[PDB]
Amino acid sequence: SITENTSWNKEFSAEAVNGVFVLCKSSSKSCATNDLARASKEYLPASTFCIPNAIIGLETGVIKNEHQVFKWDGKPRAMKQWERDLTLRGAIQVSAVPVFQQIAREVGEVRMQKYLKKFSYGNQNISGGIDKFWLEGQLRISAVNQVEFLESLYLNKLSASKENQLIVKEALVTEAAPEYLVHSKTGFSGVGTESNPGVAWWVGWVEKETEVYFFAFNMDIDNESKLPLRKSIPTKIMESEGII
Amino acid sequence: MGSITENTSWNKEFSAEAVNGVFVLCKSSSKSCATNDLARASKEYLPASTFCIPNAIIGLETGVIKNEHQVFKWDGKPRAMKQWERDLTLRGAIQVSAVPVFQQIAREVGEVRMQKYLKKFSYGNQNISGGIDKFWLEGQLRISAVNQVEFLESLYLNKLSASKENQLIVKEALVTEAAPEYLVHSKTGFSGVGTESNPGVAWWVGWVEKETEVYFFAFNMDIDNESKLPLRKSIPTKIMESEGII
Ligand SMILES: *C(=O)[C@@H](NC(=O)[C@H](N)c1ccccc1)[C@@H]1N[C@@H](C(=O)O)C(C)(C)S1
Ligand SMILES: *C(=O)[C@@H](NC(=O)[C@H](N)c1ccccc1)[C@@H]1N[C@@H](C(=O)O)C(C)(C)S1
Repeated sequence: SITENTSWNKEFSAEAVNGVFVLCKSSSKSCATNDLARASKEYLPASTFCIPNAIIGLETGVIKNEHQVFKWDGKPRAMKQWERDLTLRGAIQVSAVPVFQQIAREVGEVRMQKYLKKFSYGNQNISGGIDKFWLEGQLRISAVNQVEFLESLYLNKLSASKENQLIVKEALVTEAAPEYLVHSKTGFSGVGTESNPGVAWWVGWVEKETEVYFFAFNMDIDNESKLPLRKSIPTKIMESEGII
Repeated sequence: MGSITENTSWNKEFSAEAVNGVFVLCKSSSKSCATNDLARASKEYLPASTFCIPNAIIGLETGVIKNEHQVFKWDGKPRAMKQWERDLTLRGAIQVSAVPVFQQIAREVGEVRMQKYLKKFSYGNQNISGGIDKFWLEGQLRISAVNQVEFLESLYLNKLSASKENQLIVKEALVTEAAPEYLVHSKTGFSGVGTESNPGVAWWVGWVEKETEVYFFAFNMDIDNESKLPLRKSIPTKIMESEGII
């Protein structure tokens, strides 16, 4: 069940952004959103994919453990912040595509397909190349599906060891206050064009007091300068709901 | 750890605030440690609330605490601090130092088991006399800054005699600051103000994961006035900043 909250629209109008935000208290039974249609519309996950990719890496033993260091070979990578040795959290935090690309090759198509089917992860379409299907391929997932997936990870109810789920959850912490903890992950596919814009994501959950909130945001983006709105619009919405 | 080295330069921030105390900082890759004062680094003090860390691990491991999603329900009967009068998750109890919560956990663990696990953890003098529900607050239990960093390293590496899953549960509960380049896990403690002649102690212990390095730390200081309590974070923090760690 998803309900439309009219007042959340103000935040998108301000910035002239087309997107959606989905927010759920306690569980994904009752969610609220600014747009019913766009909530269940599926988009390329881009780097929000790090999350199932990491779980599957651990599960398959491609990632040996919590403390493994992904060594840089010294060959050029597409961003300078990727040009260094990285732990798992480091790689998640800076969206180190090359690291996740090598994890995906090692997992292979067959296991990758099996796990996204196990995880009900979006359209579960991994075609287009094993090291790029989440970046430019045909894989697609909605804000609503993201919240369900993160809810299952929160409850240790994904098909993976509780241990591997805990390791990933800790790698995902992005903000810690006495009153609450935020785990979240960004994604950005690219600019595309004006006639066909890329998509930008922010997804995660907030543990506050004894309560938990799951969120997922995306928006059309045709200019990298618009990128901060992927955090600032949903932060505004949560700040105004007293969640952060 | 494998080695320790005195660096008296760190006495700077202590003198500046008229404070007697110690900071112990170790680099996990090199296994080597530095401190402003070797002597005080080895001296043993009441853990106070830093003891929440083994207490929570022992609670999980004996099954007294069910899991991280366990809620510790407030009965409603007034408690010693307003922030304790609310339901609390494990993290919640750790974060505000909810004494009565850990007292109940200790009571259900019991003396025999508590004794056992402090032996496994090599936790300080392992002395739990004084009542199973206050030995860490007003009893005979003492631990040093050095012992504290060794115990943390073990927790970090999942080497304590407890399940990896239970160690992970507590490790997450301990996160107190997050940033893209580093994660801090830590826990404070404060025994009380004691006296000008017999001061109390305040602690800040923890670890920082930055790039591919991990730094373990333990701070303690004498305290005879609550006005000085924020020093237990501001001094170690200035030192880790000057070392480029946070
Ligand atoms: C995940 O979303 C990654 N994005 C991509 O791989 C895109 N192909 C890309 C877009 C822009 C620049 C480089 C690659 C990472 N996400 C971006 C972000 O979160 O801002 C990134 C720049 C860190 S790469
Ligand atoms: C852990 O350190 C706890 N401290 C105590 O229970 C002391 N016995 C105490 C000292 C002074 C006043 C009241 C109790 C908790 N941590 C303290 C703190 O961090 O300030 C506390 C006072 C919140 S209780």
